[PDB]
Amino acid sequence: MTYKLILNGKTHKGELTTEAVDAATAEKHFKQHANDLGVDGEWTYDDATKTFTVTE
Ligand SMILES: [Mg+2]
Repeated sequence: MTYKLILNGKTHKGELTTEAVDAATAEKHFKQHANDLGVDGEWTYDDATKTFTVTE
């Protein structure tokens, strides 16, 4: 399924998507992307919209 990440960081803003079998797997994909960008914040997940948010 397609999951989304809302980047709501100090310098990085925007949204990324990933393809994943489940929410836990998507979270791993998004953590890798976030780490790549140096984004380091508070994570939440909403299953109704399959959307993660990371806020710095
Ligand atoms: Mg499970």
